[PDB]
Amino acid sequence: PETLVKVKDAEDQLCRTSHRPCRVGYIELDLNSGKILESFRPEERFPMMSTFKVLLCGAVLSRIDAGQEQLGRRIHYSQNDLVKYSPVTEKHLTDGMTVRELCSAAITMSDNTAANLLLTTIGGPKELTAFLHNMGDHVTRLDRWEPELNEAIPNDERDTTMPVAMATTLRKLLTGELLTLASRQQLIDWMEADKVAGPLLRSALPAGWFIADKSGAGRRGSRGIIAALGPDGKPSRIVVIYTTGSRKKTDERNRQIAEIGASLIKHWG
Ligand SMILES: [Zn+2]
Repeated sequence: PETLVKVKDAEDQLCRTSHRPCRVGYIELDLNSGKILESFRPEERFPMMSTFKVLLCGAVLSRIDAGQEQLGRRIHYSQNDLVKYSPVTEKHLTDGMTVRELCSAAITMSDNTAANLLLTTIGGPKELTAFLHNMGDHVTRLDRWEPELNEAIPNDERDTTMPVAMATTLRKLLTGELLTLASRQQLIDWMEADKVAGPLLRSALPAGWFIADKSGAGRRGSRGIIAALGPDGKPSRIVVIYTTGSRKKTDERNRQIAEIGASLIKHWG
């Protein structure tokens, strides 16, 4: 209960002053078994924001496994493709970027143009959704491209997941035979190399722990993170935290997620 008491306090704190739909969602799964250890609002919808980028790179790796795509395949793209927050892609207009490099940028740096270019490779948000459905996630859906997918219109289901659907999908991507081991290894390595989630779970993580994660931020207070983490330098659980609707500032939203993290670490067992 203690971490769930903390998630509820977090929600109470982030949503008291919201005067619009506002919630926090949380699940913790055992990575090996898939067992749900604890959850809060497990089947309610939250905007994915940049956490979709892990799923996207999943779809891409699936195509690589099927010999329909190559990690080394180079994409030269246009300035017209560049959208807000493109820290890596805007540096490679001349030389282009490989698929591998685009996934690295989309995951480790949350580069939006990298994500859109990867979406184009698979046929767009509806095709990502078709991929998800095909691997047993009949909940998660991507509908728009970057940046519009972050609109977070209260109770709009476009571009959303559920905590339990995301957690299970992440588990299947990282540990299933859905992907080849080579592909699963690369996916988790991109997540481990995440450079832009410092103020969330990583801020509560003891040294020596493993964490592979992907954060997201969007409109209307939306913020979240998906992670595989564990003590002694290997992952053993999946954690998914989302929130939407809060009017509190970024730093308070980050702090609340970090505190949920500090609690689940404290009560890890
Ligand atoms: Zn379906």
